[PDB]
Amino acid sequence: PQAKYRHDYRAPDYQITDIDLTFDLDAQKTVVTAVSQAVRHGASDAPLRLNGEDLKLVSVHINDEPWTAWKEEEGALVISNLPERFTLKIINEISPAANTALEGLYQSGDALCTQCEAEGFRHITYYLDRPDVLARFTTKIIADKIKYPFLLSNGNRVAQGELENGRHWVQWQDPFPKPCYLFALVAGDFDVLRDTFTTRSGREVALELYVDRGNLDRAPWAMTSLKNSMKWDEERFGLEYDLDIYMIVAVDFFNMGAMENKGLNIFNSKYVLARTDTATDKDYLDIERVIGHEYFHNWTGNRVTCRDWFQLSLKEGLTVFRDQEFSSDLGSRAVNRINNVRTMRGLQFAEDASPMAHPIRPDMVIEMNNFYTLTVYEKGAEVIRMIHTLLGEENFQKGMQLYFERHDGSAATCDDFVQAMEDASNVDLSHFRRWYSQSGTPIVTVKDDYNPETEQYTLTISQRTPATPDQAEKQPLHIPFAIELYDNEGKVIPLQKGGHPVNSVLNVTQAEQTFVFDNVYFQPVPALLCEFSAPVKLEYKWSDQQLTFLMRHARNDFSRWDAAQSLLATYIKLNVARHQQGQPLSLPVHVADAFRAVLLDEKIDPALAAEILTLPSVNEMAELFDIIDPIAIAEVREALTRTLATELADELLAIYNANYQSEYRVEHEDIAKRTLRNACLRFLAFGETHLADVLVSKQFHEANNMTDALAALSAAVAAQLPCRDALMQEYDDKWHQNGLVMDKWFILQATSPAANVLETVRGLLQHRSFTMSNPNRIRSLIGAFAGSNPAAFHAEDGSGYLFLVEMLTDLNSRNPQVASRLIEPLIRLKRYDAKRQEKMRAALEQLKGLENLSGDLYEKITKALA
Ligand code: NA
Ligand code: NA
Ligand code: NA
Ligand SMILES: [Zn+2]
Repeated sequence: PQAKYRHDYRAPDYQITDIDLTFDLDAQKTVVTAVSQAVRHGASDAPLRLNGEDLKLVSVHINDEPWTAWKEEEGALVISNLPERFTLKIINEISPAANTALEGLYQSGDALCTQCEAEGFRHITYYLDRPDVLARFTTKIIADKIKYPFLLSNGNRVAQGELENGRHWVQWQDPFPKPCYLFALVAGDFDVLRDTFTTRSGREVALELYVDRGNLDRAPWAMTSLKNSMKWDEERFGLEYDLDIYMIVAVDFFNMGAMENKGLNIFNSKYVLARTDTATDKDYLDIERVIGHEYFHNWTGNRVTCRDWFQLSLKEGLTVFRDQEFSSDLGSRAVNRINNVRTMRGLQFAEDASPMAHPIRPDMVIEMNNFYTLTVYEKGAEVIRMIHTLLGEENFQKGMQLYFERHDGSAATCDDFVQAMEDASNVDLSHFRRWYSQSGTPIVTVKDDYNPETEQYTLTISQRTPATPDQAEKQPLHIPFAIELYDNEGKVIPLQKGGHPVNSVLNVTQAEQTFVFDNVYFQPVPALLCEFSAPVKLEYKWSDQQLTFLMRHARNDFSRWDAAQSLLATYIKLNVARHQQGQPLSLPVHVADAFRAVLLDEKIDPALAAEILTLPSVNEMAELFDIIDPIAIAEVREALTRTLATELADELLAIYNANYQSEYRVEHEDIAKRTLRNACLRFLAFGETHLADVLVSKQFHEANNMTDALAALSAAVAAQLPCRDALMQEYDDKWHQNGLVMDKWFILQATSPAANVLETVRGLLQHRSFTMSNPNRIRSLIGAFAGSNPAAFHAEDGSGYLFLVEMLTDLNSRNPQVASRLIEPLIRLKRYDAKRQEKMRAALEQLKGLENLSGDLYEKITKALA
């Protein structure tokens, strides 16, 4: 598989301006006729090179002349000796029922549907499958009326008719030119929830949510979230929807989460279907986030698209920033910021320390589906958020407006977006651009000095990014480093120097520099990297009392959570080293007291209390270490939970009972009290056994909503309580027919601390609710075991690696995109001890030798074994 490089981008030799598609649809054999209007822009003698994969070519015509000057080569149809402008007609056949990779046109249950991003349209017809070719599409769909009563594509219906032999057809037209990755087709029988949204200028939009028959009970929250997304994008960004119909189709078999195809988004049903007995608070807020995300791509992705796939973050960093701003404005901004920071420090930092590290704008890709990553998405959004911190909201919105004025209707680059921000705001972002080209996590080290003779506080701040496997050279970044200084009363000290205010976002742009602040009338307790102002590791020699002072006094809720994380980090590291020497948990009394004070503080928002009372996950904990000991981390997390359960037993039960709610509401104040109640339940489950078993079994059986039922079931599995096997069997008997609900139960089986977890997991491959044909089931059972139970995945006998090699041996042929997500825990071998690295290298060598190894896995395995 050869690599492609960003620096090789060149404008295409030919453009296509308009394409009229006809599909004669059938699951075994679909016939595609594609009539494209093409224009040559390159040299007279340059052939037209069309991409195509797994197509049966039937005919090639140029201006209705059967063409003889062409050849097929691997991946391509190369057509020579063309006029400057011409009509290309291709007929070819494809077979949706054979498509187990779920890329192109495929079958989801009884429906046919598409996924074209990134390079899936070349699995449908021969085309210029590159996102700087934008064309106006017309799509005619012909199919059996009984099997496929709804025939959908982008845009508006312009024609429809009935044919003999029980077939019918519909034709769609989308007026906005688009790259082919935004094409979609759906055919099937659905229930349809229909609603309307009127834009602020009065455009009436028909909203249509297509779901499998019988699922209309689970559709209204998605529809509500779509309307909420459309209203928010008008209020915050001034953007209205631009078409007449907005369709969303929920399908069960889908690799990419959801997809922003223009006017016809296709979603995995996990991010659409919810009712209070099947979905948790987190499912409702994930549906809100992902509906919002795909809607926000209408502008940041569709009206302005990407010139090439190395520019993916241009739409994904910006659209993830927009989905986080939407969730944070509608809900709790501090809870959203806290959770996005846990994903950055616990999952994205791990990727930036791995063989797959890349800048948010990659320079080299073998398989572009491997680059839909935590780095391009979540680190990409942190980079957009640093532009917002440097510019402020008003200048950032001026930059958005300039970006659309310049680039509406075109494919643009990351650099174009940064240029628009710099030109609209007059803030220089020339050094800032290095965040697009440099991979790895910067480490920012801070030393401080307070001089009582001069009342000056000095911060000496240094930065470095360690080399990564992809880049030997690293340079300083422009790091926006927000601070606040607190006096002995907890009041913020004004930042000034030389009689002038100093902005609290310091511009850390050198390898080392000093900042001096005057009129600091009391030795300060600093809050550093406020709101996680840059995506960096902070090195500061905190005392325990500075951190518990910030937990009591810091003005932004995020800083009080973050200070609690820094305080825990020191004691997680202490106790992992103790575990390695066979010693039990040690924790100072004053650290348990700081968490007691959070439980008993009547003024703290329950939303913030709940997050301070949610320990860092085992993946967050792993990134505190150079070499990860996953068994020490898992057992220290358990011991820390048991120790706080014992020390805080009476306060945890009081707050558990105080936050009981008889009515269930998907409302943010209620979700905060419930998240705090279930944070208390998690500790109580690890307290005295009989009380724990009673509390947890009562909550499971009395719950009036899935958030509380699943919090009790998860606590029974995590604490291995007596009631666990009965509750787990009750849930299977009640819910085995509902795959989305069973995904929660497979994740609890896969992440169980029980000694026999791998045997249980292997047995669940034969479970009635499991199938290797469905990406959600694969991720919930196999992915959760490898990625979310590292203690079992890294069992010392190597059994977890062998199990993953067997599953990847199947998935490499069936669905290489799902296989490449699942291999990720094996590519992190250099973070583990030598004996685990040996076994993980042997597993990767076994997969490198597979017949018909996919490019998706080849790229990751070769980087891991280098
Ligand atoms: Na809010
Ligand atoms: Na993909
Ligand atoms: Na100091
Ligand atoms: Zn996106």
